[PDB]
Amino acid sequence: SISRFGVNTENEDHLAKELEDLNKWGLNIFNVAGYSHNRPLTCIMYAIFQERDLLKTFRISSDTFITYMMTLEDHYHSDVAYHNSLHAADVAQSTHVLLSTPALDAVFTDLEILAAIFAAAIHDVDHPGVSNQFLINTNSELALMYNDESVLENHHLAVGFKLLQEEHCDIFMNLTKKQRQTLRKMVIDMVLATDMSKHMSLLADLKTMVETKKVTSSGVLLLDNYTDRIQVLRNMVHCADLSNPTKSLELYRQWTDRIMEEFFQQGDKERERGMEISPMCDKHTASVEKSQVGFIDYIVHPLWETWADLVQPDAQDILDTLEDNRNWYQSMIPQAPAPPLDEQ
Ligand SMILES: COc1ccc([C@@H]2CNC(=O)C2)cc1OC1CCCC1
Ligand SMILES: [As]
Ligand SMILES: [Mn+2]
Ligand SMILES: [Zn+2]
Repeated sequence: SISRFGVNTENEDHLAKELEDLNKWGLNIFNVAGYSHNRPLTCIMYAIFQERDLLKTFRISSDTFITYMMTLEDHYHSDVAYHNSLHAADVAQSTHVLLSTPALDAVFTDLEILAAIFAAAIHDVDHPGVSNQFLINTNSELALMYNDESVLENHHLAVGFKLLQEEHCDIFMNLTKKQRQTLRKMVIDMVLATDMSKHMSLLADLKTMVETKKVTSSGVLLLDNYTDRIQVLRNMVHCADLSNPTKSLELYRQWTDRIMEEFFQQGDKERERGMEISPMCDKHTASVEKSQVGFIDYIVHPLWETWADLVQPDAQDILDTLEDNRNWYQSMIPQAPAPPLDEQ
């Protein structure tokens, strides 16, 4: 319902144009935020759920869905540069596209689809804009409560599920106990897997799964066991979370400006509190370009190359864009006299 969004017909028309790319990697979530009074997570999630008929399938009224999403979105910190609702909306939409990749057609159940998109939406809720290590070093009550393990990730899950209890917010009210327990188990698994400290582990397990891929005649992956399905799902959400470098440079650059701004803000807090400044959190000694190239070579590319192998050739374009953006940042590093603007 558009009136909940407070959007007039003029901006609704603008939104309709942007949403033409709802099922595409090229969607511009920044534009979506701009035409939705900065409620991109709720807008894109409502769009996704309408698109996939999830509201009908799981009997979620639009009232309950929008009330919960608007409540959840409000728990993302708009003053945090990167980990705000715009990033969550981006991850949810990116996950929405990955679920529809050809190679995974008809592989997942509706509940698993609901679980992955929901996980993407709540995966960074109430993020304070500082790392787990910062919370641990300041003796944060949050770190004490979670025993320094996946502190924020555990917190994101607790908040996401806890908000279901506010007035008219239980979007899972009509799922059976069994369905809720299974969805909850999957969501917890997917959000916990977003902890970067688990990256190498997730990657190894993904590669070791691709080595024994069981594909059908049509080239459609075959995943009969739950264990394999949830491993593909946690890696999928993890890929969406690290999809910024795979988007058009216009979007990627905005994501880079934001993550750097957030790191610098943490660096400011560390300085303010008499703490040593963390790596890449000092604006005066930061190497944005170099950091992005390293980030891609050592983390993003290794991950996407493996995913693209699992769903080949679905992710070829994404792989090309990534490498294209990687080289752009490479030649952008101060002091690089090799076609300084787009390649080797
Ligand atoms: C656009 O870049 C980046 C985008 C996203 C992230 C993190 C991954 N998971 C998150 O939720 C935040 C790091 C980035 O860059 C790194 C390399 C240099 C700074 C940190
Ligand atoms: As909308
Ligand atoms: Mn995170
Ligand atoms: Zn995230």
